[PDB]
Amino acid sequence: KPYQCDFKDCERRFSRSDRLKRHQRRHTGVKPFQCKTCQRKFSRSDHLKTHTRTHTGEKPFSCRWPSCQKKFARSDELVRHHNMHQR
DNA sequence: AGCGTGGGGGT
DNA sequence: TACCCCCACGC
Ligand SMILES: [Zn+2]
Ligand SMILES: [Zn+2]
Ligand SMILES: [Zn+2]
Repeated sequence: KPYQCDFKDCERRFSRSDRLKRHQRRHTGVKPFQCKTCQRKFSRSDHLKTHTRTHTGEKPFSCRWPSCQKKFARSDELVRHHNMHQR
């Protein structure tokens, strides 16, 4: 982890320079990525992408439990739901 | 529940 | 650099 953060009081280090740069957006508040539907801005392009599904209704991630028809916008929502079917 | 927004991995 | 994500914590 040679890419250290020099912002005041921060101790984080990273293996990649792009991951240090992404991290530093927390300190500066920079939000490079904008939703073309509602104009909200986001720190990260992947989170803009999943945000956009809140407008389109697309729910790609389907429960695989027999006779359950629930679907989800994001993979981790489906992880949480599968965890629940088991208990 | 639905989703904001970190870290970490890959290509 | 640009995207593709999973995992995770939190409200
Ligand atoms: Zn920092
Ligand atoms: Zn939007
Ligand atoms: Zn289900």
